[PDB]
Amino acid sequence: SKTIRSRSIWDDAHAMLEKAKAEGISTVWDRAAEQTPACKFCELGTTCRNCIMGPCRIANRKDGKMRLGVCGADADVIVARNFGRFIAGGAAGHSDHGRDLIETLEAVAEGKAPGYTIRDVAKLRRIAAELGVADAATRPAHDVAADLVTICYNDFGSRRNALAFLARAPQVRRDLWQRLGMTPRGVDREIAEMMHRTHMGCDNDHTSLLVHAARTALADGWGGSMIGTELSDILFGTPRPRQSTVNLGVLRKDAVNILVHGHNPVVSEMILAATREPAVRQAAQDAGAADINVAGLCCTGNELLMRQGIPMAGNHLMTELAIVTGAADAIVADYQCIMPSLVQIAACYHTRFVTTSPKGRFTGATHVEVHPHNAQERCREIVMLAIDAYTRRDPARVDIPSQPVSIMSGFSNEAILEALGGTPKPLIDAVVAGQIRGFVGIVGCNNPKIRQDSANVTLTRELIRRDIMVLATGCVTTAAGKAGLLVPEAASKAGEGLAAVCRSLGVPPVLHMGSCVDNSRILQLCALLATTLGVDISDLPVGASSPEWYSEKAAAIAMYAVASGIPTHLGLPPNILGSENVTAMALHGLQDVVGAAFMVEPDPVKAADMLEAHIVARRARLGLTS
Amino acid sequence: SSSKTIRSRSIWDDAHAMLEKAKAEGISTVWDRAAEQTPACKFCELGTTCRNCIMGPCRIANRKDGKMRLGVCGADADVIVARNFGRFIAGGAAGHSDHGRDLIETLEAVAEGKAPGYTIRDVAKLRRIAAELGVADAATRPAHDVAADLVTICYNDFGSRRNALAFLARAPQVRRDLWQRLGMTPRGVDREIAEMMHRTHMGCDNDHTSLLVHAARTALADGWGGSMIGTELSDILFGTPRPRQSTVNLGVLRKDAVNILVHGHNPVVSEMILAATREPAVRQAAQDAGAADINVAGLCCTGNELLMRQGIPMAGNHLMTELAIVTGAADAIVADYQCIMPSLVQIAACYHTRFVTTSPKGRFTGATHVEVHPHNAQERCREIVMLAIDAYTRRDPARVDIPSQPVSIMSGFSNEAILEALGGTPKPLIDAVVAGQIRGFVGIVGCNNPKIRQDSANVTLTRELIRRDIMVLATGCVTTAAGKAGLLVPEAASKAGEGLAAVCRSLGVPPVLHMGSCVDNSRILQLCALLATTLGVDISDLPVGASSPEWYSEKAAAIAMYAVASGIPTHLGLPPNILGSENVTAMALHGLQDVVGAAFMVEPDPVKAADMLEAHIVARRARLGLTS
Ligand code: SF4
Ligand code: SF4
Ligand code: FES
Ligand SMILES: [Cl-]
Ligand SMILES: [Cl-]
Ligand SMILES: [Mg+2]
Ligand SMILES: [Mg+2]
Ligand SMILES: [Mg+2]
Ligand SMILES: [Mg+2]
Repeated sequence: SKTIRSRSIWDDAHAMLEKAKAEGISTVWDRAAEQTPACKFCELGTTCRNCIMGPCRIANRKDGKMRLGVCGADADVIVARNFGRFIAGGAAGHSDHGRDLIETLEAVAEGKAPGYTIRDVAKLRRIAAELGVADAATRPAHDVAADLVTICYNDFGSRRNALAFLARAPQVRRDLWQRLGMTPRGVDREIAEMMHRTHMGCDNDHTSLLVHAARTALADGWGGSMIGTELSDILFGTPRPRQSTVNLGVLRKDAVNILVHGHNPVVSEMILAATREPAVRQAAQDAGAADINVAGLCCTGNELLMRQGIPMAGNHLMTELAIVTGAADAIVADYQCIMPSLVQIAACYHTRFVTTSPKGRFTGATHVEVHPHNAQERCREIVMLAIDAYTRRDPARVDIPSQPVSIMSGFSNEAILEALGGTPKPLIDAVVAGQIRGFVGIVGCNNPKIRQDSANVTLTRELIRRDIMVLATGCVTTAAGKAGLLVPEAASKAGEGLAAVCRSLGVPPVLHMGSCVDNSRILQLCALLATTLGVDISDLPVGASSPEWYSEKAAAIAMYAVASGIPTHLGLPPNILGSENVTAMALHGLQDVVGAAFMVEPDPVKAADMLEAHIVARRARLGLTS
Repeated sequence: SSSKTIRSRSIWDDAHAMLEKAKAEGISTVWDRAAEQTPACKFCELGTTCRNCIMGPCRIANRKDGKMRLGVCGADADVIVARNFGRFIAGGAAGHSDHGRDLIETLEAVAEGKAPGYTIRDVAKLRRIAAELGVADAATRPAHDVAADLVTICYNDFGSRRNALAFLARAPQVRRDLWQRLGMTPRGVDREIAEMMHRTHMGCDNDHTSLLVHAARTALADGWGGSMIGTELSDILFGTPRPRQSTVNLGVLRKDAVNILVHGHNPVVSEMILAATREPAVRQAAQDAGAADINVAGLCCTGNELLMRQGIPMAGNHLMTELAIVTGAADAIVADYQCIMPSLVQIAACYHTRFVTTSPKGRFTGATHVEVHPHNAQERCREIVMLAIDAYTRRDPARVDIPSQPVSIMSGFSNEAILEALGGTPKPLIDAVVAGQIRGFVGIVGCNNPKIRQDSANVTLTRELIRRDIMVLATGCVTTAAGKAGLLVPEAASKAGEGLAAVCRSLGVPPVLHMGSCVDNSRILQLCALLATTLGVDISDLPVGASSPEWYSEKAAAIAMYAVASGIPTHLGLPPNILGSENVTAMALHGLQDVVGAAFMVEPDPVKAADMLEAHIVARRARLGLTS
């Protein structure tokens, strides 16, 4: 099928799309076609529903009519408020994630979280000391955890002048944020202030709205997400390099297949632990399975990969196709980026669709709510549901289409520094010498507007060919992994300088750094490099790219990268092109404010050209002559 | 007016006169733009459109081929509409949240000695509120120590560690128990807003019932959190309202004075503007410029506040705001945030009027920004008044048309003022309800909306209710409506039924009690909670109602939602953008009755709205066993 071929570059996606068509199962691609053409006002951002004097639409008419909303707001204000609420939704997605990790560490510190513990005590004491906990090196671990919990919760309060982890940013960058009124103060506060500013008759200046959009996103990258990453390492272990596999072939016909979907390792890590209990394994054996096979989807899959080496079944647009294999006995979901279509596709099979979060409710799902105090009991119950579902699997409808592809994961900053000998100097020396021209974080989603992973893979291949090391997070992990680029042998696909450094270190030219929350690791790495060199992040040869993004979370990441000084490419435009002034600020004006700007470019080769050009300009401003 | 169009836009002569003047001068008004935006987009109107990711944007249609039944992610009309309504409520809750937060920061600055010109105006209320919320020895410790501890309690409600907001303890136990089992208990003022934005991200909360339950939780975090903190701390800093006389309508502007209109919500600004205008050297500068004096007049909620606490006359409500500039006598607008139409900047530029912004959150392209904070407000507000005096020297006398004589009103009915008028306890009020002299109470709290002839429904409903012996509690835009109708004075007892007239005359109060700004709808919650606790019943058992006949804003929807979720039947004149989902609509109008003991009503006929509100009151009186 030419239609099926154009929807993905991967054979496992093609096979399941053929199977879905034969069974009459509609997919995300089919509904994307139904929603094309899109509403032009919605696509341009020139529409507002923020009060019932409206709703309003804006046009650029020579007769002057419909230039303003009923309240008098123009296209610049309307577009900027819509973009601000878009970013606020993304920041909120990460904020609640981080909040749940604080709650879990608190429960551990109180001794009220059976099955949870502090699995990286050394990092707990290091992070606590970094953030000002007294005597963090020597006091009892649960006391230190309690004080760290208080620091993190206070960043979710309204009394700080700056978030705790913001101290990692170089002084020049913190001074810039302070002058601009961009310093993030509270993780929830900035989100709430964005919703206030975008109410009718509050903030009606597009520049002011975009500045607070930056502040809101910064409260994610340096707050909600960074707290989420660092406490996740403390509770579940700091990632270290390890081998795994990727694609739909990680599912096993002879096993109970449990797919974890969403973002919360507080659930997926306890699901994994339940599948390892002797009586649970025995129940699977008694049902006829060879054993129990946990496989990851989305960000929670990324995190199980980073910390446990659990193979990943696929990324965003693979999620429906994973069920169509007919071998998914249960989907265990928490929250964010979980398409509700999965509930209906699971209903075409035996698959149990289990929700676990009070925030991730799906009509028709089997809800087994998980909290730290009951997770060990509840996750055992969920695995037993999966084993029962396995007994009802129809063998005539099973088709697992591929052989899994080997990958290497686990490149936390701690792992990178260890591979470098303990200091960033060997990496800095390679950048100075020109063996590594720079670094690009490729961090985006999938989007039905783009042939799945075609841009993700092409950009990754282009950058490493040009001696630009790629840091991969989120959906891009599966893309690069299936492309064979997440292994040390992929140094053969890099340019001569990057290949030599990778082979000297024994690492791939593409480093898996985790989930979308773990883009905070990229912020930490940039801050460390800038601080070591005595410059701003906006002076580093770095970039970020989201070639196939779709979510509000992805836009929030892009915004906090830009606001932190990282040039950021998007494959597709946000819904802002109805305002030339807002668009010009995003693409150009922000350069003269925060030292970086957005780029929109659907050709991944041209995107590589633009990212390299920024890196070349940054190298020149550092005076590098190589 | 002789123009049928102009007559159709408002019931008031001062609005008619300025609409004629605006048209003659080529000034476009909110009504003109409302016509340009009619007809509206059908999907936006119905709520069946989604822009929450760029897999979309999506529209939900009812087609024969079954296409466009779902968004690209698979979400149906119920989820999309519920998420849109949830973000709508969160925007309104956030409007009040930041307001309340700024009052905490101001009280903190006073407690620290870092707010020149600000004091604790009501120390007795400070000690009472602090003791109520658990401050140790609030009755005896130094006032600034007590204030610092109250500040900490309020800030903790803007944190993430509480199981329930501090003021929620005012609600009856039966209501708190119900919220707890529903998962509706508000925990943190900012937290519920942030969680709503998380739930409405693609692929998070995809159950319309869950989404509406959290919308109720988010709104409750406003009414019992952001707004109630705002009200109580505003009383502490600026005084508890007491009954007093004032005036309303565009005739409160003075041709012979420097006219300064305060607009927005923040008394932290308006009280210091007023203080600056009373300084002898500032008054002398105005007189040296040719003015008799400086004349402060209120708009919107900050006008409501200055009326309640200082008796400052109010120039008008929402749809009067553009028309106030068209008088040609507005020498300055001093704005802070919320419900300030950006059209006012352009209309001000048609005149001499200075448009001054004061909040880092309320930025308007082209405005004169003079940012106000507690530490500099005394100095900055003086600078702002001097800007107004300078603007006055540039006023064109030939373009001045102040069209009416002001109407006398009575304001200041805080709960403290009501209880004092009753002799100290609610018992005489309860006795009048039991005796059937007052059948019940309705808060009329809404906005204006160009979809409805200005104040036609506000005034008709108010008249209908008091005629039926239902006392009206008026806040927000309705204050100006009831005031211009002559209903905010004790003599208006003649317009009420026999029972309400007798009670009003025995107390010397109007049949319509002005209880303040939109933040002060928290006073109505406190009153309902007090009556329910005193009677030993739920708020859902009281003969009460709420009504927003001409609403427009997200803030107004959040107020309506927290009224419903607290057990108060709530009427809206116009539907929220939800009718594209029958299930969400049915939940709002009917299903919530069997969840929280109250529901929304949508009814554009104010007489029929009166019938529906009365029928609820009749049923609650029956459930209380009243036979009168
Ligand atoms: S806020 Fe202004 S532009 Fe938006 S819907 Fe309301 S009147 Fe229209
Ligand atoms: S969240 Fe779902 S319904 Fe909304 S725009 Fe995205 S794909 Fe469409
Ligand atoms: S659907 Fe209403 S403007 Fe796009
Ligand atoms: Cl004292
Ligand atoms: Cl509590
Ligand atoms: Mg706990
Ligand atoms: Mg500022
Ligand atoms: Mg302060
Ligand atoms: Mg619950």
